[PDB]
Amino acid sequence: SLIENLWRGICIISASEDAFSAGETIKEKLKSFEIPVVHYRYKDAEIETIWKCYDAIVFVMALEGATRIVCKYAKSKTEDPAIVCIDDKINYVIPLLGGHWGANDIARELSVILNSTPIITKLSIERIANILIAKIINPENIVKINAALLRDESICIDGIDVNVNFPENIKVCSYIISLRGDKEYKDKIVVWLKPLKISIGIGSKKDVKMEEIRDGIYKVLERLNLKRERIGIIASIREEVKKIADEFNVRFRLVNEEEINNFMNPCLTPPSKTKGVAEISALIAGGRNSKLILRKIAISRNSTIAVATYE
Amino acid sequence: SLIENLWRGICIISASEDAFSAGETIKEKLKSFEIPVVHYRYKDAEIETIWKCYDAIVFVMALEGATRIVCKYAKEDPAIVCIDDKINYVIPLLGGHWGANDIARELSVILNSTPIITKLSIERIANILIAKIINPENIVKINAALLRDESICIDGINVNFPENIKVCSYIISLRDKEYKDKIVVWLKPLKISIGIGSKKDVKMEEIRDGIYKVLERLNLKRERIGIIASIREEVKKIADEFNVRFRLVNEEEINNFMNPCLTPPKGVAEISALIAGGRNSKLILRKIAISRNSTIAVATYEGH
Repeated sequence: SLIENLWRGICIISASEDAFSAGETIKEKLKSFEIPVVHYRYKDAEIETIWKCYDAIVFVMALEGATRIVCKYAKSKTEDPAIVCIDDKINYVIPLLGGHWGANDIARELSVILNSTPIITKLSIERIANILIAKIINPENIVKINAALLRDESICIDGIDVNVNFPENIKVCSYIISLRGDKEYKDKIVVWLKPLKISIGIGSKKDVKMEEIRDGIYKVLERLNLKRERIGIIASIREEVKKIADEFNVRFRLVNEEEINNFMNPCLTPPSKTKGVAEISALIAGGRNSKLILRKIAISRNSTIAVATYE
Repeated sequence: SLIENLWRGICIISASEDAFSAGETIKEKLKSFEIPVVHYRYKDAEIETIWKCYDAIVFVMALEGATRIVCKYAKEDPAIVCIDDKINYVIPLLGGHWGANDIARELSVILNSTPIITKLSIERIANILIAKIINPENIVKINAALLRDESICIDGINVNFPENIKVCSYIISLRDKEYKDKIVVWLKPLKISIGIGSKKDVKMEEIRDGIYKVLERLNLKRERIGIIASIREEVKKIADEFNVRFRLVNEEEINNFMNPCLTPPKGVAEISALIAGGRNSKLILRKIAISRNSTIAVATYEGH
């Protein structure tokens, strides 16, 4: 479900007291389905930065105020988060932005999770790249491929090696999105994607629960549609997790506190008002320019997991 | 109802074909209730001007389109509502304050649709009372009061006005009198210019009641009629019955006349009322049918 594919998570922003309480309810229900989720009071919210760090935003407030905020920031049809508005009784789920790339499905799925009513009234290469966890290497053909994506034309994605569930035009053509290195397509228009490897960060209590951690890593590969081979590094503050890295036959990075205490990235999950090791290990192990791919998820009370790019 | 009190009418603006088809269906329903209504295509629409000319705007399109538009223009704003091209929902987008919620509810009844629900200005109350504000230095504070939802008095008036309005520390006066320790905005009630569009064989009778039905609608009695105007000289017989001045308007005057708030294509009722209303007349009641032979419109009487 599209809602589980929101790997950098959903940000809920409320602006009153009733809203705040709706937003907590919505938040607890998302956690249930392992959807990464952060709730901000609008007082604490830097929307400008939130807009670039989550895959979706739920405003819990009167529609009128949500549109105000949306209009300040809606700039990129190809890159904006999907936006929905939910009243403070959770009567409705109204998509406000991104009906072209998935908001209507998010609204529908969200209203199932919440037992609410959805009020309904395509893709880019950027979004397909993010989904495939890949880097665009010749963006000079991005303009053309987007135009065709809208027209729901037949595009081909070459050199996939998982099964991924794309709309029907995508055939797995005049337009090729290719992850293959060693093929060439006469008479086609091609965007080459470089598949990126991933850096997995583990946060653990001193009593490393190996099995938990190992199943969590598999859960994460299933979630992201990835083979073992895509892992470039595993990272933790607990040396024991190195044993986990050996099983996967990948490098391990032991991350120390000076390193954690001295690290900043605007996208990080904030501390529970009610630390931060998974996300931060992942990012530091990922290298310079590493970007968060999967916002911290629980495996259980002593274990968290997060994924960033391995640069 | 609220929607019967949008005297300047409702502008329906659609962007696509199936949308337009929908706009026509809503248009015809609003005609049934004597709600002045005009339908423009997004291409034809000069939203800028429309925005100053109508009491509400109904966008028939996806929410995402309406809000894009609404965001360009939201600057004395019309109630805005968004209706999907199947008329499943009526969604207020703007004016949630000045009544956009009741409009959507009442619009959704009329249209068997479902309304999606999620204070005054002095300017607004003057328009309601068809009256002019004479001491605009007290606009700012009386508005901030209105917004603080304080109770405000209106003196020299019945009109359906929230519960705060008592007919206080704040006074709106239509008397001529004085108020010590009160904050006061004075209103001078205007008289009206009534314009009649008629076919050559004036059907007198249907013209007579249209005027009465207009006076109810505006919460006025005759004393408020400054003048009646038509291109048909026989309407003068009706002006005498009210004992008010008649103004016979000729076709040159009609051809010379321009005003951006006119109902689009002829146009006799509105143009007559404005012409007879005087320099700077403003439209109050947008053109309404009485039959296919007869129409009426109302503007402010700025004459002697």
